[PDB]
Amino acid sequence: SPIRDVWSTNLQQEMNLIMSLIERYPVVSMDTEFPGVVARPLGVFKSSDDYHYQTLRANVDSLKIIQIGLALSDEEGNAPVEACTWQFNFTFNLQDDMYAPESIELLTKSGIDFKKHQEVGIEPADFAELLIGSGLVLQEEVTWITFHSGYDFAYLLKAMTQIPLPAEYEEFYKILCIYFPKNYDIKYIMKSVLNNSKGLQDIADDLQIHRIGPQHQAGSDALLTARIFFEIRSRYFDGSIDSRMLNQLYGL
Ligand SMILES: [Mg+2]
Ligand SMILES: [Mn+2]
Repeated sequence: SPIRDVWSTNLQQEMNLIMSLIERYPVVSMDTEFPGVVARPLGVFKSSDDYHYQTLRANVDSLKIIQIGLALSDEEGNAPVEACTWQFNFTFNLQDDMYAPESIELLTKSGIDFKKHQEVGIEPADFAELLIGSGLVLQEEVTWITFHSGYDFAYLLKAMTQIPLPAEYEEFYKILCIYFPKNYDIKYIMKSVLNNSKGLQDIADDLQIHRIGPQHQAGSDALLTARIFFEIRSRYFDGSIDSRMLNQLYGL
């Protein structure tokens, strides 16, 4: 299987395998899945970036993460033969937890098993602790890759710090750059730079990238993200991503 699914029962084993690989495959692609958006930040804000930060901060703080996908690559885009992508399935309770009914239905139709998440779902606290020690974060050897990544990284900071997210955005970014000193936001590149508005799969399609796995699942999406990035890096940047785009976050 190209996607290695991770639950509370094999978390430890799976992280070990990733720690064994991270030095040879130091480009980490990520996607997340949460229970949608359930509320908007009231009032008027310092800017539009500040409206966005508070929308994100409000949502991350209160809504539990459901899946995180991590796809490893080396500096020229090769996946480990061991796994194209990992999919960490976190703990989640349908009657007890908060969420948009629509997101849940979408996820269910997407292949999710909310029964198994309630049972053997992973605790974000445990995963985050392993992540901090993994060599994936806090290391500039490792590049992180994501699509629209305030949310992806907020959910991470959330679990690693174990405290509520920063009040002002400029702090959120200071911390971000601590744990992920070297990262590319694909949305920022496709949009802010190449003036392409299209979303992940649309971009995936115009490039004819074969999707491995179901849509709307973190593992398969993180993989798609990886492949998109490398296709983009060769097609339009001739092999080298302009590093003026390093650490640039779309909409912040
Ligand atoms: Mg997604
Ligand atoms: Mn995403």
